[PDB]
Amino acid sequence: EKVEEWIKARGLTWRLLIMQKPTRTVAEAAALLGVSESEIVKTLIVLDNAGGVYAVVIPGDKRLNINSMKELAGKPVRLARANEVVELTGYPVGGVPPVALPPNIVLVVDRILLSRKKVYGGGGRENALLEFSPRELVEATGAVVADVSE
Repeated sequence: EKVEEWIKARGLTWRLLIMQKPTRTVAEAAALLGVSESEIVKTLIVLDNAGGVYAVVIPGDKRLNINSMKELAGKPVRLARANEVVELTGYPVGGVPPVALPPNIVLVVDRILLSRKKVYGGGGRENALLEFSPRELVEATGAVVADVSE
């Protein structure tokens, strides 16, 4: 609901696609949509050691470059554990969206995604994928573009 309401409020053309059964891996999501893993993006929650929380969107075929986030944050960082992801965002582990998150969370988008017109991220539920444009996401949120994947 929150993700759909967010899209409508910004007047964007993004859509929620529904998987009959939730996917368990990035490979499965890419295959079912007929795209590549790099087009299935994950919203990773990252925590610094002073209460800071970040949502970092990266290609599905990469992993977070921790050192890069430490440099961006300017403080020691780590990945939020699964229970922390749910607690701090209000969304399920496999459905964390890149928008409509609590306002304290800082959004970071990996620049390798910017040339892609369409990607599929967390839709707010384990079985929903958000079809969106990385550039539109950045423009709408003021997100920080960085090199945070490896």
